[PDB]
Order: sequence, then C-alpha cells, then structure tokens
Amino acid sequence: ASMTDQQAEARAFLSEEMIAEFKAAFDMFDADGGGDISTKELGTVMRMLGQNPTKEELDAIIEEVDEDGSGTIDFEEFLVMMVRQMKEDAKGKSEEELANCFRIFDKNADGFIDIEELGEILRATGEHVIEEDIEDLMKDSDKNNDGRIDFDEFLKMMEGVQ
Repeated sequence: ASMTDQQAEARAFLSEEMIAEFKAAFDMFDADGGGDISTKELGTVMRMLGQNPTKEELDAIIEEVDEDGSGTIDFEEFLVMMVRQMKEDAKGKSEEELANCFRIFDKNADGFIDIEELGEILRATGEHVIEEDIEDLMKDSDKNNDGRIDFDEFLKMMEGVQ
C-alpha cells in the first residue's frame, strides 16, 4: 500500500462502522467486479435502473474520480467521494435565503458588496465607528482579500453574526 496520502486521510474520516454501511451501496455497483468497480460493471448497474449510458462515456466518469491515476473505481475511491461532500463550507453554499440578503447589501446591483456601500450603511446607524476599524474588519473577514465581499465569503459572513 503506497502513494496513499489523500486516501489514508479520507479513509480514516469514516470508522469501520461507517465503512460497513458504505460497503452496502458500494457492493451494488460492484455486481460483477471484485473489491473495485470498473467501466463495464458501471454500465450494467445503470441499465438496472433503466438508463442505457455509453461505455466510453462511463470511462470518462471514472477518469475524473481517478485523482491519482488508477483507471477503475476502488473501495477507498468510493469512500473519498463521501469525504468530498461533507465539506460543511460547500454544504451552506446552497443558501438561497443568503443570496436575497446578499443582493440587499449591493444597492448598486454589481454582484458583490463594496466597502463604500457597507461603510455608509454601517455608519447610518449613528454609532461613533472609526473607518480604521471598518476598513480592517473587511480585510480581516476576507482570508484572500480581493477588495469586495462575494456570495462565497457571504456564507461565513452570515454564518455566525453574534
């Protein structure tokens, strides 16, 4: 077992108790395989539902999963797939409610929030705030610091507003 850096991490993400439940669905696509799934085995499982996909088309679907460059689908490859979906950050990306409030902040209708828009908006409350604290707050919330706040950063921006 060599060249298992990302696999040895996504594998440790689920214990043998979780891996067992994932093995039930994995063995389904693994109908005529043997521990791993292949292109032909996938096409046969798709036809079980009633879909008749292409074999060469399914081969490309596995090529994307072959991050290291194996060729067919493995069991730990099936586990890392669940490891790339529990990313809570991308789980809240579907926040359609945040997209509505997000557009409220950009009253200029540009797509992202600017410091000029949030400056007078926050100062309009009347509190004696300083521009040195407002400007630093914007650059401190953006880990990459692009200049404006986009819907991507908006997720964590409205994640904990206490």
